[PDB]
Amino acid sequence: GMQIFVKTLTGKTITLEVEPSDTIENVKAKIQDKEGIPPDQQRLIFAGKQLEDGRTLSDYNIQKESTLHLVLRLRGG
Repeated sequence: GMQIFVKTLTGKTITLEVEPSDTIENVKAKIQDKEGIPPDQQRLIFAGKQLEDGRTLSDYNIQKESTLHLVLRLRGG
């Protein structure tokens, strides 16, 4: 298997499934087709490095059971 885990700032943890040949650009389509939330105000960070659109799942050497941080977008300030 190849299950992954994502942690948020609200102390919430979610699990998702994907492939190593999957690209951050393609994986986005799946999220939009489910929620439709545009990654315009969302910033993904991992290992102190900001996930670039030119980065791939396997290219990041993300092993199984990996934990990624999820930032939130505040409105008003």
